[PDB]
Amino acid sequence: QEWSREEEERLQAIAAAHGHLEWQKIAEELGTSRSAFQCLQKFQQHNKALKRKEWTEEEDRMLTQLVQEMRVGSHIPYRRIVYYMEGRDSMQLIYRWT
DNA sequence: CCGAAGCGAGCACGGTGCTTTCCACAAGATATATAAAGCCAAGAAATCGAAATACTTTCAAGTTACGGTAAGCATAT
Repeated sequence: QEWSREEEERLQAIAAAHGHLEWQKIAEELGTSRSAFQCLQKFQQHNKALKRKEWTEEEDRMLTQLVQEMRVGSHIPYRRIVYYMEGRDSMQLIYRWT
């Protein structure tokens, strides 16, 4: 069975109280009868730390270097930017050249 | 007719511990025939497994309609 949007709060609370070291004990103390890998995916999907914030200037240098080094025609491989630049997903990163 | 010289020679060398070509004619070989019985054995007909050239669905990617605050400039008091 899927979640009911009521266990992620206690999950992140226990993860912050323990230090995000061992997710197995966290899942066992949470009492969901599910594997740690099955709940960690939804935890990271509901987490906000995976995203980014207002754009700086020093990262523009790296983006321009990566473009001038591995861009082809009118297509830009933003997946390479996701691989190199941490924090940027594939959805909202394309705006960096839109 | 004896004499010299080769010359071939029996004689010794210790104790022990077979193939094929024909007359012999007396058997063999090949010949049906039931007849029950299961199996082996090659030629078709039916059946099923592997899969490739196709269809559904999943999944990555960018471009899409729709804001979230924030900053430079006009004009009233």
